[PDB]
Amino acid sequence: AMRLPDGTLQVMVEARARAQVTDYIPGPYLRARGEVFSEIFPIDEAVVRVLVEELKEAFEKYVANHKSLRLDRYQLEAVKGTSDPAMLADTIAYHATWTVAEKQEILELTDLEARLKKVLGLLSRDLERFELDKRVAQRVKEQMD
Amino acid sequence: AMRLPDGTLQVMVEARARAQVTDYIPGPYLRARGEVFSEIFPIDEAVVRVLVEELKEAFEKYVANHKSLRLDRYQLEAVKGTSDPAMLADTIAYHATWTVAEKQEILELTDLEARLKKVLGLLSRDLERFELDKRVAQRVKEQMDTNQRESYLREQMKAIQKELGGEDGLSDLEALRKKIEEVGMPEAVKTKALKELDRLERMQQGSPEATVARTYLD
Repeated sequence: AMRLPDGTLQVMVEARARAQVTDYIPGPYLRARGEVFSEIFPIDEAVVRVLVEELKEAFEKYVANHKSLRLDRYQLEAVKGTSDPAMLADTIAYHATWTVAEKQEILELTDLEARLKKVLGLLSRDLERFELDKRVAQRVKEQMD
Repeated sequence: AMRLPDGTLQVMVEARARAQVTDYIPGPYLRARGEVFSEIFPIDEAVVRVLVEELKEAFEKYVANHKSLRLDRYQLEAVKGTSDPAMLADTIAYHATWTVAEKQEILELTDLEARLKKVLGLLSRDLERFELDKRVAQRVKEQMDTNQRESYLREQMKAIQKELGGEDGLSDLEALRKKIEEVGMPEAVKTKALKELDRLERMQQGSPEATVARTYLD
């Protein structure tokens, strides 16, 4: 517990659980309920862990293509052993660079059914943008000669 | 008989067999006396047992597809543990919930083969529908990935139309082509306009084919 009265505040947070906004109480100070501090668990966890593993493989093929706007895997590979699939989806979504609003919509979503297909969906378009960058780069390479 | 508090009155019973109705005094309730036992053991009980085990496997896979919805496996233990098919077909037909009229049709009939085949076909059709719905959902997800890929390549096409040539004129071409799309083309007209549309994407001055393509697609 250490807060700053000025500048960029250096406070360490830990996302114990995902939640949503229901109580529309206008702020400041805005008072909206969260959820229980237990991690939200998937409903099809045998299929969900395979979906998270192919999410890992999609971002793993992406990061070689992502190298123009490359982000790390060191926070991702430090948490790959965690049994919670939602936070793996959130970390893959953060480390694969796209819209920060879309990243926050992914991460603050409680359900894993929309979250995992959203992260795989944006890993589809990133892979495809950087593979179009690959084919246009080799197009540049052939076109200059 | 126990009184569990839920607002619903229930009594624990253990039925033996079906019976006929001879008194039809209107009620409620009805003072009808049941007849003799009418449930009969089917001929060739080995084939009946094979059909009960096949429907047991079908019901196991039916709850196993509902395990995607985190449904626990307790009705399978209810329909297992007994070796006589007479209670087995009855508890499988109970744990497969259907309409009250079809359950009355089950109660009227004493043979077991027709209800076993009917419940097996219905459960198989349900599994096909649920798996088809999941595949449609994932395919629609990948389709909107393809569409958002076509979009993002279009605003990188438009983002490079900024800083280059003339954004005036070319933004006129993009709003123009939105006017072109939003007037309601016939589909052959629209598709053969789409090549002309992506050819109007040429920059108007340096590629003056697009300049007459304005005066064509307008």
